[PDB]
Amino acid sequence: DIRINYLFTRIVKLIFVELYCTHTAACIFYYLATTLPASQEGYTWIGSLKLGDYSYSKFREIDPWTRYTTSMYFAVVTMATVGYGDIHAVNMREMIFAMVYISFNMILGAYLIGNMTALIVKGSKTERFRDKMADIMRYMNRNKLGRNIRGQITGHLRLQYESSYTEAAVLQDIPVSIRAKIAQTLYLPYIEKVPLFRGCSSEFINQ
Amino acid sequence: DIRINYLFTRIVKLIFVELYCTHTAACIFYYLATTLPASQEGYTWIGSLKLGDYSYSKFREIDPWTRYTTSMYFAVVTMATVGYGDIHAVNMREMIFAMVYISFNMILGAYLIGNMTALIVKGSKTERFRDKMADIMRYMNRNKLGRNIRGQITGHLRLQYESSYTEAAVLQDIPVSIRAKIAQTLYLPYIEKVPLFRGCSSEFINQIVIRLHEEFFLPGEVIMEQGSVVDQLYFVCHGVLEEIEIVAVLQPDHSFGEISILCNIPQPYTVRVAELCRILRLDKQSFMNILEIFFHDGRRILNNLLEGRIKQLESDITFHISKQEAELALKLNSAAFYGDLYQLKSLIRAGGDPNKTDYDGRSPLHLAASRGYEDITLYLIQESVDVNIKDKLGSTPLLEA
Amino acid sequence: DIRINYLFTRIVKLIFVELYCTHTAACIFYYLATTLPASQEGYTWIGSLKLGDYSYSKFREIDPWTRYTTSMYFAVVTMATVGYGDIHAVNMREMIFAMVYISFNMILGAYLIGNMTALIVKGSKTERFRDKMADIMRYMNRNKLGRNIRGQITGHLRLQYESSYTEAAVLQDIPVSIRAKIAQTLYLPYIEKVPLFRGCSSEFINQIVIRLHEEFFLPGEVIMEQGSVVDQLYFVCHGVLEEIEIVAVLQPDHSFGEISILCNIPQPYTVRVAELCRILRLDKQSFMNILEIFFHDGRRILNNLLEGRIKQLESDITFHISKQEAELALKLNSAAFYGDLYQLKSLIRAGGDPNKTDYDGRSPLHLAASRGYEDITLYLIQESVDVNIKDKLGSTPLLEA
Amino acid sequence: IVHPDNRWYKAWTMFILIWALYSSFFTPLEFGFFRGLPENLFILDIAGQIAFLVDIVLTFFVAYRDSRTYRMIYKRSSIALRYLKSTFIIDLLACMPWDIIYKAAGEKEEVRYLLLIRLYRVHRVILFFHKMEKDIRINYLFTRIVKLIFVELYCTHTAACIFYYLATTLPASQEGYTWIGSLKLGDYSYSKFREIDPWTRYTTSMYFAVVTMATVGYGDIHAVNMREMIFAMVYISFNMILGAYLIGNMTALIVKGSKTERFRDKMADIMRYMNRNKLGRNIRGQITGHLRLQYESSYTEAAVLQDIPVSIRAKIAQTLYLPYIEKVPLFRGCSSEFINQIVIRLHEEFFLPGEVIMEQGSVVDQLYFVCHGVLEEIGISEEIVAVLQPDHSFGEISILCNIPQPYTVRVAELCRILRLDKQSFMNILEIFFHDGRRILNNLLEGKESNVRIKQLESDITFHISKQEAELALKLNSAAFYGDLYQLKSLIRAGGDPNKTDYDGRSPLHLAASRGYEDITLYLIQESVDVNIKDKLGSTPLLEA
Repeated sequence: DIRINYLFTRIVKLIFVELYCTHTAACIFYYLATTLPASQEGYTWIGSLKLGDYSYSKFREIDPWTRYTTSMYFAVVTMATVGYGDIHAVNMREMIFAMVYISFNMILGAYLIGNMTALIVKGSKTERFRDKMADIMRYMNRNKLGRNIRGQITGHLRLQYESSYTEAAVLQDIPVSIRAKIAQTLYLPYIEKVPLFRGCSSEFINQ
Repeated sequence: DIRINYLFTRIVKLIFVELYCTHTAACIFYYLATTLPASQEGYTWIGSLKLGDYSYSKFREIDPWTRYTTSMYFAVVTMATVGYGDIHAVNMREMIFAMVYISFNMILGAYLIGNMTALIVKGSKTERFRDKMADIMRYMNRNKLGRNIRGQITGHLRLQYESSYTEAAVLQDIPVSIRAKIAQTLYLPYIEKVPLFRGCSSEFINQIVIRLHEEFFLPGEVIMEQGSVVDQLYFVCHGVLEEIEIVAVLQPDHSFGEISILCNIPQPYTVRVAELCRILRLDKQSFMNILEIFFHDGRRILNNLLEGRIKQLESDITFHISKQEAELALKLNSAAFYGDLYQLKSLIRAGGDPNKTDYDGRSPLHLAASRGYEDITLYLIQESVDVNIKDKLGSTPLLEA
Repeated sequence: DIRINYLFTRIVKLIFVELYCTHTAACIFYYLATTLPASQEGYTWIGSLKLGDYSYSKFREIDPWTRYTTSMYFAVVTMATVGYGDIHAVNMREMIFAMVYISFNMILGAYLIGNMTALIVKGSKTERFRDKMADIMRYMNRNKLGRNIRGQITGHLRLQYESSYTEAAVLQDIPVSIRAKIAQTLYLPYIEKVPLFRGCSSEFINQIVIRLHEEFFLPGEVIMEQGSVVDQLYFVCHGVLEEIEIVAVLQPDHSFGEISILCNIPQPYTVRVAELCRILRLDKQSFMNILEIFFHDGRRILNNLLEGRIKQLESDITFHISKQEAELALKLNSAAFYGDLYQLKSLIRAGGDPNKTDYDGRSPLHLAASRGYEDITLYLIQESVDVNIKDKLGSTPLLEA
Repeated sequence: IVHPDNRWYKAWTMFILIWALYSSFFTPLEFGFFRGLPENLFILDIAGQIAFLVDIVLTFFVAYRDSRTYRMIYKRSSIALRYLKSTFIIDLLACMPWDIIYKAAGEKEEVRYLLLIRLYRVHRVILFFHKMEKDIRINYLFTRIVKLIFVELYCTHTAACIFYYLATTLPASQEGYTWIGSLKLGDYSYSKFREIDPWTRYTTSMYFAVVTMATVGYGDIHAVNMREMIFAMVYISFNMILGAYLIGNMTALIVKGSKTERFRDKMADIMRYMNRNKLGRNIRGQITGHLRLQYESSYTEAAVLQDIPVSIRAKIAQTLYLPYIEKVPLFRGCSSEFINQIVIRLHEEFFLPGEVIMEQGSVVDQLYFVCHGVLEEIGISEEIVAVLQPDHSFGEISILCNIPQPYTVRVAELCRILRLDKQSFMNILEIFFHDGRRILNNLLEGKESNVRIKQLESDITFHISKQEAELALKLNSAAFYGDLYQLKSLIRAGGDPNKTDYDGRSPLHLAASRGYEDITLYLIQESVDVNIKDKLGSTPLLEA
C-alpha cells in the first residue's frame, strides 16, 4: 500500500517478529522447569533463584503474573545478548534448549541488522550531494587554485541539486494510451503559441 | 549448483562454521581442566563450578554426557557474546585461551553479519515498486495533475506490478534464436486464431511473434481516440473490449487498428475497456519493415482483409489499394526528374517495379533521358528497363534525348 | 553546511543520541528505586547492591554524586550489551522497564551500525586502485605480454595514482565557463612561454587551454617513434626530454610534435624521457577546428613557425605552405566538375575563396558552366564570383556553356 | 645536502619503525606497571630517545614532493616550514626524557602523565599498513584483516595497563575497594594484590580488557570504585564506535560481491520468470547452458584499458592486433605506414554463439575483422549463402558503395572480432591516396565467386576511375611548380605519365609550360606521347 510509510512498516514487522519469538521462548523455558517434580525443584533455573531478598523457593502458587514476567525478563535479556547472569540455565535439559535458542538468535539478530543497514545504504538524496561536492573540493584544494572562484562553483552545485525534478524520469513503464493523454494536457499549451505553427491543423499539431 | 537453492546453500555454511568452531573450543577447553592434577582441581573452570545444588565436586567420573554438554554450553554462550558468567576461566592458562578464542569470534562474528547483510542488499520485488512509485508520485504531483487522471496512472502501475507485465528486464541476454522459441510458446495460439491472419504462411507469422509486447488494461480506460491516427497494432487475448451507444463488441481472439496502419484512414471508433484484458501490441516501424521484405505475404493478408459496415469498408479499401500502387510511380518519376540518385535507391530495393508508368504514362527513363541526366541513365540499364517503351504520345525515351 | 566536515557532523550525532538516552534511562531507573518505601529497600536494584566492601545499606543520603554515577554505570553497560551482572533488576516494575529499555536499544544499536557501514561503503582512493589494477593485470596476463612491457604498464598506472593525473572524473558538471577559468589558471603560464606561440592573440590562446589534458611520463619511455606520423600536440612544462646519439635536448617551456600537425611531414626524431616530466597534450580534432575558425590566428603562427637543421626546416616549410593553398583549388574544381552539391558546401564555408583558380587556371564557374550543371550555378552567384574571369586561353565561362 | 628517496634513507625509515613499534607498546607498561625504571632498562630508554632525536634533526634535510605540480620542491626554507607547522611541536615533546625529570623533581605523579604523549608514535605503524596496502604483491584482503587486528590489540593493551594503574592509586590499606584487591576467581585469594608476580597480575588485567571489549561481560571482573566506573563508561563508549567500524569494514568487502554471486543472481531472476509461465521442458537446458558460456566468455568486456597514455597503447596494439591484419586479403600490397594507422584505432569484441552482429537492411557504420570462430550469413525460408572464416574482413562492400546491409550475419561459434568505425576509416583513406586506391582495386578483382560484387561492379568501376582522375591532377601539378622530388613518388606508386585530365591537359604540356628541361627528358625516357592531342588543339611543342 502506498498510503502507509514504507520505513514505518519495516520497523514494526521487525519488532513483531522479535516480540513473538521472545514470548514463545519464555513460555517454553518455564515449561522445562515444571517437568521436574516438586521434590527436586532446586535444580531448576527458577526454583534456585534469589534476586534480592525474594525467595523464589516454592516456585509454584506464587502468582501467574510475577512468575511469567520473570521468565519474559530472562528471554529478553538473552535475546539481546546482554546476559546479566542473574537468571541462567542450571539443568541439562535447560542447557540444551539454551544452546538451541541462543544459536537461533544469531541468525535472527544478524537479519535485523541487515534490514536496518539496507535502508541506510540505499540512500538519502543528501549524502550524494555531499559526496559529489567533497570529491570536487579535494581537487580544488589540491591545486590551491583561486579564492573567489570557489564561490562560483560551490554556488553552482546548489542550483543543480535544486533544479533536478524531471531528470531520470520513470515515465517509461506507462502504456502509450496513458502517455498520449497526459502529454496533451501539459505540453500542448506551449505548442500552439509557437510562431512556426501558425495556421496548422489540429491533427498535425497532435502528432 | 542450480538445482539447489542459493540462499539456502549459504545460510547452512555459516551455521556449519559456527557449529564446528564451538565443538572444537568445547573439547579444547575441557582438556585444559585435565592438565592440572586432581589434587588442585579447585583452580579449574569446572572443578569449582556449582550451578544449583549440583556441586561438580569431582569433575571426573561423572559421565561423558553431562561433562560435555556443560563444556559445549560454555562455548556457545561465549561465541554469541552473551556471557552469563556462571562459567568462566579461573586459571592463567584458561585466560590465555579465552583471550584467543574470544578475539577469533570477533572476526568470525562480523563475517556472519556481512554475509547476511549482502543477502538483504538485493532489493525485493515490492521494494523497487515503492521506490518507483515515489518517483512517479513526485513528478506527477509537481505538475499538479487532475485528480481524475491521478487514479488511472496510479491504478495502472499497480496492475503492472501484480501481473508482472514487463517481466523482460534481464532478457537481452537471450541470443534471439532462444528468445524466438519463447515468444511463439505464449503468443502463437492467439495469433493463429485471428481471422485477419487466415491463410498466412507459417514462416511469416513466426517473424512477428518475437517482436510483440504484452500489457494489461483496467476497465473504463480508453485505448484509442476518435479520428486519431493509430500507429500500434493490438491483438485481443483476454477479457472483453467494447467499441464506441455501443456498435460492436470486440470478442476475444480478434485484432484491431490495422485500418490506419496500411490504408492511412483515421480510426472511426473508440475502444473502451469493459473488464481486465490482456493485449499484445506491435510497433509501427517494425510492421512496415517486415511487410516490405515479404511482398507475397502482404498480398494474402490484403485479400483476406476485405473478407474479414463491413461491406462498405470492403468497397472503400478497394479504392485505397489501387491508388497506393499509382502513388509509388509519382514519387519515383519525380526523383528521376530531379536527378536525386540516392533518393531513387530507396524506392527500387524496397518499392515497386521501375518499368511501370504513372497515370499519363512516363517511365523514369523518359524523364531522365529528356533532362540529360547521364549518370542516372546507367542505373536503368543495369535494371534491364525497356528502352522502346512508348507512352501515350508516340515518342520513345531515345527520341527525347 | 560546507565549512564543517561531513564525517565529523554525523559521528557526533550518533554519540549525542546514545549519550542522551543513557542519561534519561539512568535517571528513570533511579526513580523506580525511590518508589518503594525505605522499610523494604532490600527489594530494589540498588538497596541490595554490594560491589566490594561498599554496602549501599541506606541507598539514601549517601551523596548525589556516587548515587548518580552508579546509575549511569548500570545504564551504559546495558546499552552496549556488555551486561556484567553486578547490577541488575530485582523488582517486578524494574524488570518491565529493563525489557522496554533493552528492546529499544536493539533498534538504536542496529541504527548505529547502519550509519557506520554506509560511511565505509564509499571506497577510498587506494581501494579503487587495487580493483582497477587487478582488472588490468588479469587482461594483460591472459594475452601473455612480454615481461619488458609488463613493467611499463604497471609502473605507469602507479604514477597516475600518486600524481592524480586524471583528477577529472566529476568535472562535466562545470558549465564550461566555470571550467574555462580553471584551465587557464594552471596551463596558461606554460603556454605563453612557448616560442611557437609568440605574438598570438590573447583571445585565441584561451580557446585551446580548455581542451588540454595533463599526463606524466616515467624516465626511459618513448612518446613518439621515428618516421611515425603523429596526431597529438605536446607542450613540455616539467622535466627534461631527450630527442633522438643525442641531437637536441627538449628544454622546459617548449613544444614538439607540431611539424606533422600541419605539414603532414612524418616525425623525423624520437623523443626519449630522461626524468619525470609533466606533459600537456591536445587532440587532433580540437586543434583543426579552432584553426579553421581563426584564419587570422593561423597566419601569425605560420609566420612565427619559421623563426622558432632549423635553417633547412625554415626553407622546407615554405615549399609546403605554397602547395596546400593550391591543393584547395584542385578538389574545389573537382567537386564542381562532378556536380557534388554537398561536397562543394564543405570547402566554401570552412575552406578557401572559390574565386581563385588552379595552376592552369580554372574557376569552378568555368567547369560548372561547361558541364551544364544548372542547379550549381545558383550558388556561385551568391558569393558574387566574377563571371568575366578569363583563364590562360582567352575564353569566358559564358562561352563554355 | 638533500636525501629525497635514497635507498639508505628508505632503510632508515624502516629501521625507526622498529623503535616506533617498541615504544608504542612498552609505554603503557612503563606508565602502569613501573615506578621509575630499573637500571637494566635504562640503556634502552636512552637509546630509544636518541634515535628519534636524529629523526627530528634529519627531516629538515629531506625533500618533499609538491602536492600541486609534483615538482620535488628541494628547497631548504620550504622543508623546514612544512615540518614546523605540522608535527614538530608534538614530536619534540615525546623525545624529552620524562623519566629522569620525574625522579629529579622529587617524586611527582602529575608530571608522569606526560609519559602518555609517546603513544602518538604508533602512527608510524598505521602509515606502514597504508604503505604496503598500495603494494600489488601483497593480498589486499590480508592487509585489511591484519590492520583491524592490530588496531584492536593495541587499544586493548593500553586499556589493560590503565585499569591496573587505577587500582594502585588507592593506598594498600584500603585495597579492598579496588577491582582486583577484592577478586576471587576460584580458590585463589588475590587479597594482597601486590608482589604476586608481574605476569599473572598483567594477564588478569588483559583478560578483563578483552572480555569487555568484545561485549561478552562475564562479570567475574568488574569495576568497584567510582574512578573505575568513570573509566569503564568511557572505555565502553569508545568500543561502540570502534566495534561498529570493525563490522563496517568486514561488510564492505563482502558487499563488493564476487563473480559467481553476480552469475547466480542474474540466472535466479530469469529462472523465476520461466517458472512463472511454466514454459518448456528442454527449453531450460538451452538457456541455462547458454548462461554457462556467457560467464566464461567474459575477459575483455568492460576493459579498463582507457586510463593509459596513447604512446603506451600504440605499442601494445601493434604487438597483438598487427599479426592479424596483414593476413587479411583486403590488405594485399599495402604500405607499412598505412597498415600502422589503422591498427592503432582497432577495438576488440567478443560475441557469444547465437548472437547477431548486423541485421539485414541496416546502415553499416563499423568495419569488422574476423580473427577467431566462424560466422554465418542468412538471407532470403532462411538460406545460407556465405560462411565467414578467420582472417576475412566483412562489411567493406556496403561501406564504400553506401548501400544498406543485404545479408544479416549471425554467430555460429565463439568469435573474436576486431571493429573499426566508418568515420575514421575514410579519414585514413583520404590521407593515403596512393594506398587508398589499392583497397578497392583488390576488392574489384574478387568478382569471380561472389555475386554481390558483380551487381555492384558498375559502382566500383566509377570510384576507381574517379579516384584515378585525381591522380592526374596531382601528377600534373607536380610538374607545374618544378618539384621533381614529389614527381618520382607520384609515378612509381602506379602513377601513369600518360594520364589525361578532364581538360585535355597532359604532364608533358605542363612540363613545357614553364620551360623545365629537367622535367622534360624524364617524360620522354618514360615513353610519353609527344603528339598527344587535347580538345583545344594545343600541341606540347606549340605551347612551348
